Amino acid sequence: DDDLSARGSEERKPPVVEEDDVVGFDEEADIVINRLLGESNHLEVVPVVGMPGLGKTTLANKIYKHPKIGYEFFTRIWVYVSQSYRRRELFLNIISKFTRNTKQYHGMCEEDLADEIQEFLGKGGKYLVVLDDVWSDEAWERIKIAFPNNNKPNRVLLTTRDSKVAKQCNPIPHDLKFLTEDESWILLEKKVFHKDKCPPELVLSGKSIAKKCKGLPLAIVVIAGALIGKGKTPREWKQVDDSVSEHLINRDHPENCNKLVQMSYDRLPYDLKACFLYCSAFPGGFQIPAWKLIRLWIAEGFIQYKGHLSLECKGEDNLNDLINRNLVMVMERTSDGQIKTCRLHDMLHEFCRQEAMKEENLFQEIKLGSEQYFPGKRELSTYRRLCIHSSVLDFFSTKPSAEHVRSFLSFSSKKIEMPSADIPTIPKGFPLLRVLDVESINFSRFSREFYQLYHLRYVAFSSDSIKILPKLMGELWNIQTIIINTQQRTLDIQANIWNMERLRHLHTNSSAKLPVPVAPKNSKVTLVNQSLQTLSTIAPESCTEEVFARTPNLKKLGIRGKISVLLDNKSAASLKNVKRLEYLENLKLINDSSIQTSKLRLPPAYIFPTKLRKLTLLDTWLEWKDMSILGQLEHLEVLKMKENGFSGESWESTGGFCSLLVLWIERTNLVSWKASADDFPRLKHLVLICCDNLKEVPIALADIRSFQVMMLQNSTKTAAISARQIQAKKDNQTQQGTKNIAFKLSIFPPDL
Amino acid sequence: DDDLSARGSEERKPPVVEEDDVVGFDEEADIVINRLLGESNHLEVVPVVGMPGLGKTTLANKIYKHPKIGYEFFTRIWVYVSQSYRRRELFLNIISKFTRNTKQYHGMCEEDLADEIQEFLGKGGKYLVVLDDVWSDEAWERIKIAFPNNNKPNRVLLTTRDSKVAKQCNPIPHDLKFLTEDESWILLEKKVFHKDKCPPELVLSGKSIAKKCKGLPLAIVVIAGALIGKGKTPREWKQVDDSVSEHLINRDHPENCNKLVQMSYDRLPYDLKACFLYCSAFPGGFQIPAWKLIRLWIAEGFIQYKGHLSLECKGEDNLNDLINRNLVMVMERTSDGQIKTCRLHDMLHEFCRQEAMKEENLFQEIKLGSEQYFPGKRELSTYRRLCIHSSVLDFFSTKPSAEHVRSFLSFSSKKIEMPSADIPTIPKGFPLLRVLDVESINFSRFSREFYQLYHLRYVAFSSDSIKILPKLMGELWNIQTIIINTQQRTLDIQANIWNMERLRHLHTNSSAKLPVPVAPKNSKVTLVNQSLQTLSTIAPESCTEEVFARTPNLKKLGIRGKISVLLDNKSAASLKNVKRLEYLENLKLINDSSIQTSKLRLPPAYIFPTKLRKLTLLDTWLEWKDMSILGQLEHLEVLKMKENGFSGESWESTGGFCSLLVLWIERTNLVSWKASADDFPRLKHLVLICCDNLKEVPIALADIRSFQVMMLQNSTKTAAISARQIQAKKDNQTQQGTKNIAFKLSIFPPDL
Ligand SMILES: O=P(O)(O)O[C@H]1[C@@H](OP(=O)(O)O)[C@@H](OP(=O)(O)O)[C@@H](OP(=O)(O)O)[C@@H](OP(=O)(O)O)[C@@H]1OP(=O)(O)O
Ligand SMILES: O=P(O)(O)O[C@H]1[C@H](OP(=O)(O)O)[C@H](OP(=O)(O)O)[C@@H](OP(=O)(O)O)[C@@H](OP(=O)(O)O)[C@H]1OP(=O)(O)O
Ligand SMILES: Nc1ncnc2c1ncn2[C@@H]1O[C@H](COP(=O)(O)OP(=O)(O)O)[C@@H](O)[C@H]1O
Ligand SMILES: Nc1ncnc2c1ncn2[C@@H]1O[C@H](COP(=O)(O)OP(=O)(O)O)[C@@H](O)[C@H]1O
Repeated sequence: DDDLSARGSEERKPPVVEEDDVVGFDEEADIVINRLLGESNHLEVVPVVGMPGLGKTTLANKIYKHPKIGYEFFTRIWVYVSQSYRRRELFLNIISKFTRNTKQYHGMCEEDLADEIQEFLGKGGKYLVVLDDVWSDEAWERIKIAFPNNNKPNRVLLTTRDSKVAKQCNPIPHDLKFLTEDESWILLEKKVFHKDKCPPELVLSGKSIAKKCKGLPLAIVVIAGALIGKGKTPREWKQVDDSVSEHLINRDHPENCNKLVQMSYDRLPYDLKACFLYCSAFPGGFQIPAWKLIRLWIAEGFIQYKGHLSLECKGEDNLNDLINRNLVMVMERTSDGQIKTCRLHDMLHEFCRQEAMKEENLFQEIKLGSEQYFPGKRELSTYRRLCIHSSVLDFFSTKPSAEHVRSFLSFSSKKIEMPSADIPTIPKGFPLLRVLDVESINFSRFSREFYQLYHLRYVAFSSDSIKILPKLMGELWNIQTIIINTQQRTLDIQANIWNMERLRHLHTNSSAKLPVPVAPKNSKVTLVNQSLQTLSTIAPESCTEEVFARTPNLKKLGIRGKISVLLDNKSAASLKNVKRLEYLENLKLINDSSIQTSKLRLPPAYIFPTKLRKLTLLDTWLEWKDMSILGQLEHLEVLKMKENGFSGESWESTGGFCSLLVLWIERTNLVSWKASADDFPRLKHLVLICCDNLKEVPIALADIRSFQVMMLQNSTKTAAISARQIQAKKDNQTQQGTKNIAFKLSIFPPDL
Repeated sequence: DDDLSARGSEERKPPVVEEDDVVGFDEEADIVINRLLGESNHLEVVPVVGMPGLGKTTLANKIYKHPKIGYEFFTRIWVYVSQSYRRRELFLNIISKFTRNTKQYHGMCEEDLADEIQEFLGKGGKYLVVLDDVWSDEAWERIKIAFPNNNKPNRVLLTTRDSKVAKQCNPIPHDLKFLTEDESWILLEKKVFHKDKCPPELVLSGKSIAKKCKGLPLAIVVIAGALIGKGKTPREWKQVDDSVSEHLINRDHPENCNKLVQMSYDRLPYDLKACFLYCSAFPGGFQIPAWKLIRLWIAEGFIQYKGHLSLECKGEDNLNDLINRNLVMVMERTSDGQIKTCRLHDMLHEFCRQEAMKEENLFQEIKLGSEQYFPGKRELSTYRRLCIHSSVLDFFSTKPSAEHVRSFLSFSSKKIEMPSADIPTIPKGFPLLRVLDVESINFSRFSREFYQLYHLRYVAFSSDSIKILPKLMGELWNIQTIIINTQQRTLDIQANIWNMERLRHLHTNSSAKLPVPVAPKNSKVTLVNQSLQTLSTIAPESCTEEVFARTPNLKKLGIRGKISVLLDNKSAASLKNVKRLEYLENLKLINDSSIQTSKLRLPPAYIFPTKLRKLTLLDTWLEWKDMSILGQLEHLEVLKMKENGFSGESWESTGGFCSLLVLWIERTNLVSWKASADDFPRLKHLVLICCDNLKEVPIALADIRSFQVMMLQNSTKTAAISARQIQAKKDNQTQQGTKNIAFKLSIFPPDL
């Protein structure tokens, strides 16, 4: 008899980078910048202090990516220090950012670990460090031992939310400023309407809203998301106005922000409402892989197929919507421009964890204080999903048991070996499992009970010693996604992939030798699966036309092993088979052999599928003359070569890359590059890493409109000079009135 | 120019059980026993409360062994609950009391583990359980889940030092009373003069001393220890009295007791002073094995060659003196009467640990509060010895590094597996290690660096998968003691045991096949070691005249494998070879085979060594006639058969066991035994386990004067009736007044 919100559903559009500028934060950035290099030849910290959600990390990032900072300091490191940081991993990451080899530093202790960072940071010159979210003095005191004072100016900028810690760091703390009402309205309007200005009738309500928030940017962001969610009518704006007035009666108290979030969370469609709380199953501050979160959504059953739109495409669309609402923060992006990593804001993570734990009983995490004890069987029976990120081996020593647990997730930081006597603890404890993400857990083997988990839907695991997948592994029919990581070079699959009815993905690091696909003699059914979309690394010998036949809709492919077999005339038909797969859009060719036993030549262009959009090559040692073949591809859009992908000293672009957007060349011995503006009409991003041997970059690239961003790392001085000429040329073109997209140039070593 | 305490050193004599009776505590014992059957068909607790060292444990143990308690309750369990108790091990031990095989319980959870105990006590009926040293209320609440409230008259008796927990467990705690002045004097006299009476001259002094102890038995006993250390002269007693009055002005301060202990510690000779404090390296409340502790003293170098006594004998004498002074209390004793296990009292343990860690810097213990962090490299550099009993894997993940560490020992009840990545951590850290006890830690392998560490002197370790000892393991020249535990049935020694000159004792839990002794071709030196004292479990095939020739100082020999190979005279002469050992006290034979493929016959008497005093047979399945040969042996004093070592339905006593003092028979098929008093003149203790078939026990054995203690477990009711007839004859002896120690008969089931 009663119904509300009766309306149709419209389209939601892609999340292109926007509002890259920070509103009004530049003055604070400049005042902070002034205190940098205040006293040469000394190490000092610059505290930044304020309440959560105010914009401290936005300022820190704006400074860290400022031009003057990059020019002044050759070395710069960004490190995250959470509430629950760990020092050894932090030092490993710091050392890794500089070093190239991982083995040397692993056997060392944290003090000898700090000494290497000391020398590394000291040698170059001036260095600027950034510390995010430091909670206690002891954290800073323990961390700082790594930072050396090498008689030259070196600075560190740290952000914290408590006044006492900042007092201890420096006698005088820097205190951030709340936005003025005009700035509040400007930010709200820019976020809600993007380029377009606010309609006159909506202006009066928008001004009142901006004013209530009090100038805390996070509240303005959340309210803007809610406003775009609702739709634009004067009545709707009045309706949001009345509520925001109530919520913003007290502006400084914490819970108010939570209430605002609740508002934004209420309007969310019920499909996205579970996806949004699921993101908070991960640890606070964790960087979520986009593909792994979207796959964990389909297996949970949060995503429901509705017509033609694919489950994975739909899930990516959901993530784009969540980002657009400003609920999810986009940490990184791919070369394609698509999202790569994401995380939730601290306050939003708290809200989501509390809601999912208490109101909805979606999952529970087992976090133990020292006095506390691990729960017993009775309580665990009530749980539906588990999540253990802290000590889990101690949890499994208890020999837990729970029949009503369907999922288990463990996003540990380290990798933990499972004792041989505890391997059966997982299956026997949880025989009704649906998802099992234990990649941070290393399995020496699998007990027999792993093959009776008939309800398993997604599995990800890591095993150092695994070399053979038993036939029994193919018994389970429910699994839709599998991800495998193994240190062993060769993986032999004995489970029959083709009978498996559900799997929509397969992904491995090692090479995979598929069992030959044979139709049963007595069965009418044919083992063709429409659901499969990838085989990340199949062995070259397994690229037989039958195997390609079994996979109709693979939207991606990848081969690891010897590329010569497919390139060789005897087995050239093997590579020619790739023409069969129509859907292909992403092809990766990795080579592991370290001996250049012969030269390699690409077969003609028509062999490659028509849609191929992204291509990556590693250690193939191909001649730069073959680039014409890859140019003949009409759709190919991102091209990456790494670890000497193309070998040769002279390359002359011959055109063909009509629809290309990104070039990525890494660790090649090219010396002379020749090209014209018509070679790459549509290039946007250009990456050149460790090209220690190339004399010059074609100035013709300066004449191309799509060319937006350029990056050079560990390159020759002449290359940097040519890049600086290109920058000047594009600045002149933009100054000449042409509607040319803005040009940015970064040289990783600024002195090049 | 100044000297003091000039005197000669006199003998110290063995610590035989003495003052088994407790002074003036029978009142509380009968009060607690008066709570017996207070309200039938219900579960309740009896709290005992006081200050540390008052006598709560003594009173509880006196009640537990009381005849009335044993009669009323068939099932009785001792349980120790320290401050650092863990629930899971407690349940397993409780179940181990009832059932022989506990493998089914290992895969279970703690709640089902409690259910099994509850069913077991349901079978039992009336039951009294004792809990010692309960610190917190939550401890009692968590533990009590195991005890079934099945509407039976069952009791819990809990001892605690805190009033709050006692009152919460029961609103009427039993407040223990302080010993009176007369009882104080009598207790002091007993502890000092044992069965001898106090000389009149000292009497007054002792009385004063007793009155100054305030009725705290711990103070009285430690003071008696100090007095026995000083001597028995009036000046010594007066000095002790003055010092006691000096150090015990106050009452409620626990540190006063510590001061008293300090007074005893100062007089202890400098040699014993290292031991006394070393004993505290073990975890608080740990049940220290005697052989392990003594050999640790040997390896560390505290026990140095002085005189002619073997190092092991000197260590055993040291432990006996420590016990005599009442610093170390005796937990268990062997059948022959030697000490088996020991521990240190809580207050004395605290005193020793504080002194060792703070003043002498003998070692350091790493116990971490949750907020706390594991020490850094600088701090660890100043440590000479380490001991980790808490989480050690977390410590090793930090990759510690200290070059001045000479010992690393970790004692625990639960074994832990070492990750492969962590395996190299120990060797790199301690290239100068003098001793290593990682028996709780389990190694699948050892890193190559492990076999290089030449400083090691004692090694104890456990490995589940080890099957072969590599030749490199023989390189290490310093090791004096080795102890190995392996689950594998067969151990292959490839290190040249004879080349190694340092080793004094080798002990194993699995058959070891010795590399055949080879005399070096080019070396004048003979590979004969006088230091070696035993090979606990060698393979039968290893028994050879040459191997025995190598070792002339073996007091103990034990063999595990096929006994038939040696026993047959046609092939080889191994059991004839064992004759060539001048002095062999302990000989053990264990048969792996479960089939009587060949009947086994004992070689003649002249083959056995002259002095054999302890002999153990397991599954040998010899015939009762062969008893005569064992009877022909002259000096035999302890004899044990277990697991059907001697099988047959009829045994007629030949006689001649002139010197036998103890006879242990377990798992025998005998039904009838004929004996006369002259057959076993010197019997002291007789033990019968799980003899569900024997018809009767001989009446003549009751005529043996030396016969003191006899116990029957899981025996026939008719056997128990004959045993009660023997006990009635012993009561008749007591009525007569024969100068034979009073005889007590204990049966595991009272109803038998
Ligand atoms: O799948 P692609 O379109 O080919 O992108 C790949 C992929 O990352 P994403 O799937 O998240 O985009 C790689 O990871 P995997 O496919 O193996 O899982 C990743 O790293 P690896 O090639 O080492 O595996 C690589 O990034 P990078 O070039 O830094 O190595 C690159 O992602 P990007 O296009 O963002 O670089
Ligand atoms: O050495 P003890 O402390 O006296 O223990 C002895 C025996 O040793 P002995 O034959 O030298 O007396 C065994 O101890 P170890 O040989 O391993 O050192 C052990 O028997 P198992 O090792 O075969 O189990 C044990 O057995 P239990 O205590 O169960 O009777 C037995 O104890 P007793 O001292 O009472 O004879
Ligand atoms: N001046 C601003 N303009 C645009 N967005 C802002 C501004 N200040 C803050 N934000 C947004 O508010 C959110 C929370 O701010 P954040 O950077 O986390 O500050 P803090 O770390 O101090 O809470 C961020 O996602 C950021 O995008
Ligand atoms: N009547 C007695 N009361 C208490 N302790 C006694 C008595 N007689 C001897 N002792 C000594 O007390 C020691 C153990 O008891 P103690 O630790 O003092 O009490 P509790 O363990 O209950 O605190 C034994 O070594 C024993 O020698």
